[PDB]
Amino acid sequence: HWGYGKHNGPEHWHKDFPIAKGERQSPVDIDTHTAKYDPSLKPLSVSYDQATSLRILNNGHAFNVEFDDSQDKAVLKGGPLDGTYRLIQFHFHWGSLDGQGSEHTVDKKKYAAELHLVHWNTKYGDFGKAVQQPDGLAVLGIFLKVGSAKPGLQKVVDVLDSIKTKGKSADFTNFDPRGLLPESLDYWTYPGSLTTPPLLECVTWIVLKEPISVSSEQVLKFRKLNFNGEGEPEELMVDNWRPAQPLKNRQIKASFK
Ligand SMILES: NS(=O)(=O)c1cc2ccccc2s1
Ligand SMILES: NS(=O)(=O)c1cc2ccccc2s1
Ligand SMILES: [Zn+2]
Repeated sequence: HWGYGKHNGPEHWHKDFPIAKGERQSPVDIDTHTAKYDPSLKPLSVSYDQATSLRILNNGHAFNVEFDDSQDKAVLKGGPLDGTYRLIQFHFHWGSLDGQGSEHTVDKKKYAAELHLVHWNTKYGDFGKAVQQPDGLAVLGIFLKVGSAKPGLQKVVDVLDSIKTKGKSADFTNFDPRGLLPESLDYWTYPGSLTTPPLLECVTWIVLKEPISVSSEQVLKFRKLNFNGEGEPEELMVDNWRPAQPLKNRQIKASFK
């Protein structure tokens, strides 16, 4: 299977997932000078008032906080999007060190981690059908920098010792993902892909300009998770990010001047 090790990391993924070398791969470097302000972009609409978290899962590559997406209860709209996208899960990517971990970069700067809120276009009925479409998904990306704690993150960090290893899950109800957002919803957007296999080219990326602040202690607890299963040689879950991919003349658009 693919992963983030020496032998099965991002430079290997093309051998089983040839779209790895495609025309709309993610993540990318965001060259802030080349991204054009688009005054036709709308404010993003994040409506998470009724979000229903269910469970947290260590899938062997990250942890996913899963949501009940059987009704329109946590949706993203507006911004560059046509239509309504339902939140299905969020997860992060992070580094072994604070100097690396994010997947998108900004003028080649790497943040310590990046949060992805994954949503699917309700016109396609469910997530598995949406990932077959070029406008199937909208992923809201938020950078994390190390500084002051994010109080809304702490319930996620507190549960991680219960899902240390691959395949472990834990009930995770009543979690409010609004506590993970920054103040501003200014963003960049471009067309791209899932950043892990199967690397499908189905995502409208919406990357917020303003990072959130998490504490050193918060991110250290992410780095105590394991890629391995219980009873297996410990391999710390660190450096589960794909590096920036060729932009291939796509345009990155800014919502702000
Ligand atoms: N990264 S991958 O192309 O999916 C992959 C599968 C795989 C299996 C055994 C050893 C290395 C790799 S690399
Ligand atoms: N990292 S991501 O592009 O947000 C992502 C979401 C996602 C969902 C199902 C399977 C693979 C991936 S990879
Ligand atoms: Zn991701």
